[PDB]
Amino acid sequence: PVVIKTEGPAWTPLEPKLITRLADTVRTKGLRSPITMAEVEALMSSPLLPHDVTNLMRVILGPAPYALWMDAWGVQLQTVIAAATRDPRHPANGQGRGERTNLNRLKGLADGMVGNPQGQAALLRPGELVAITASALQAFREVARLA
Ligand SMILES: [Mg+2]
Repeated sequence: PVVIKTEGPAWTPLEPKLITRLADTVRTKGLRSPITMAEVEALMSSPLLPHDVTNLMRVILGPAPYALWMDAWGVQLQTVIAAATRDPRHPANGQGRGERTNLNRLKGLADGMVGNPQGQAALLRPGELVAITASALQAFREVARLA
């Protein structure tokens, strides 16, 4: 998640305990359990960075489900990109001419974001995190749907 500090946007990791806790919930209750779904939604109630979502899912999901989540997330992000491309006023876009979002940014792969949650927090816009988070969540639901 991101919190606005004095110097600006800063990265704050999701509590390790809640992540472990959810991993247990997923393992004990299953992906299609209202308990799991509720807990995942709760953990994803605060806008997350690419770094947050991928590591969250990698940990709470098995290798196969995680591979499925990654494909689902890619599809979801692409739908966001298609919408942000068609509508300049899309919230994922910045107000400025050179501020349209792209798939690299949403995946945290753009210049200065690669493997760096601090850089992602400093570079991604609030609207991009919203899309990244909603996309990750929908991808989770898809994985649970196909479970
Ligand atoms: Mg794949």
